[PDB]
Amino acid sequence: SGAIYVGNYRVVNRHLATHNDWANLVWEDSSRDLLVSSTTAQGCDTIARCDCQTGVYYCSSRRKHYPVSFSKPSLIFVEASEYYPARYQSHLMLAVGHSEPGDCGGILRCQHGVVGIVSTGGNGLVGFADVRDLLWLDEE
Ligand SMILES: NC(=O)[C@H]1CCCN(C(=O)C2(c3ccoc3)CCC2)C1
Ligand SMILES: [Zn+2]
Repeated sequence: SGAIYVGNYRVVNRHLATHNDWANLVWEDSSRDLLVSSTTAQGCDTIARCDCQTGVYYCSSRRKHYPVSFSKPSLIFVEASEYYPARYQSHLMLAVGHSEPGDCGGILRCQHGVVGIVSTGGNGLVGFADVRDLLWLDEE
């Protein structure tokens, strides 16, 4: 579990969004596993605006932050799960690391701020849904 809190926005994994998130919806994209809902109070996370490919992520199943190298956001095939059929997930970045059911939502950060959140796992890999292209998160 986990979310990004920037301005009056809450960014979560679309497959983990609560009934309250859907009742206060701003934007969602199934192909990216992302959902953004509105908030009353202002958040303090800063979104990275960069092309960094090294950062640190939080892994809840190990209670540990890991430094990782990660690939550029791409269209990657993700196996069928209880949340989605087998499909290409877009804006996804992979790293060699630990990720198991329960780790989605963990923040990936670089020197510039928040890069994205854990969205995939298994096979000794971790996938992160990129949020650096969502420039609108910084305004309105
Ligand atoms: N974005 C998606 O389509 C994911 C939805 C949740 C499940 N997904 C995973 O990759 C798995 C996982 C491992 C660790 O966290 C999650 C489930 C076994 C691998 C796929
Ligand atoms: Zn960066």
